Amino acid sequence: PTQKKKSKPGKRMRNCMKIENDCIFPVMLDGKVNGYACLVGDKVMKPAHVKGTIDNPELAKLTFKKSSKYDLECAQVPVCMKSDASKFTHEKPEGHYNWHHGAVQFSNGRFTIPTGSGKPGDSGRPIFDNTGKVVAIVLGGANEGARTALSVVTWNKDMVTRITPEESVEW
Amino acid sequence: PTQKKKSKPGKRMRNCMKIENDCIFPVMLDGKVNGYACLVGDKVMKPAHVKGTIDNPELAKLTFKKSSKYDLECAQVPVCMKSDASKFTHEKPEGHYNWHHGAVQFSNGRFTIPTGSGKPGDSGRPIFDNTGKVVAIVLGGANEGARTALSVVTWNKDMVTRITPEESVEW
Repeated sequence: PTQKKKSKPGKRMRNCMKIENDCIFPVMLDGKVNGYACLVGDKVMKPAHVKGTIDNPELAKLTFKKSSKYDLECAQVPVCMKSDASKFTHEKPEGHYNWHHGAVQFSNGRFTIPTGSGKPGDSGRPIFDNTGKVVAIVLGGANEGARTALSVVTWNKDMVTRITPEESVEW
Repeated sequence: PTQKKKSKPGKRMRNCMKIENDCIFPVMLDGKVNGYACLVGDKVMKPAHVKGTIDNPELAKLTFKKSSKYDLECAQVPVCMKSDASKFTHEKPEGHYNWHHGAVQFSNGRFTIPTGSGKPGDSGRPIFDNTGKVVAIVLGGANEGARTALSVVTWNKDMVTRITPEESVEW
């Protein structure tokens, strides 16, 4: 083409370029990482497949009010804690292309990655935008032999939590 | 001889430490290491100075039913795990020349090693063969003068409980 300015990166010597979250916290049961937690929205949309493994005991006892008609926990936590985790949600932008892997399409009410990318121990990872807003949580999936369908709880601006496939397993 | 005229070819890392192969796991009682466990037999035989056994957090909670009359434990874990532990016993093969340090001397019908057992937790170290198979558990010892003769409980085909050289010193 013809270029009359340069404003692309191209003057950097940077050690890091890492986007994948590290604002997460592993959560223990029998000394094994049985999931990954973070504190995303105004009332915290996490424990839902990672409520059976607990978080920490001190935390477990305070938080837990739930809607077990959805098998979801919600209840706010201090603003200081949320600052040192993930950020709140209040919308659904489609900036998400990161979760673990390089492309989750949202179409037809299911998040899909290619088949055989999805495997166990990927349960609890958030699907994150570029700003770190979590629009949906991976609870499990099923190999469909073309795609891997992902199971999620959501909380957006239209919600509809527990938007899941009808032949998914909870790993 | 048939096959190679050397045991093994050039490697920078040996599969073994010398001839021993470590696989032992510490077992706690009031914060202190009063033994080691590593699953021997048919219904499991370690405690003789300990109560409670730790080889994995998942296993410990699952296993514990007991017959408190010698301190006998009952339970059997998955076969994958069991292989990696110690081998069963009912019979006496000859090979025992390790329990800790691999130069255990056979003299006067007894196995003795030089001092170096005066630290706690030499009351539940196993006596394993050259490759390994545990017929018996080191219960204690007695100093002959600068050396330690060993007291043992066994479950081979020679029976006898509480083999004393002089007395049985539990550290």
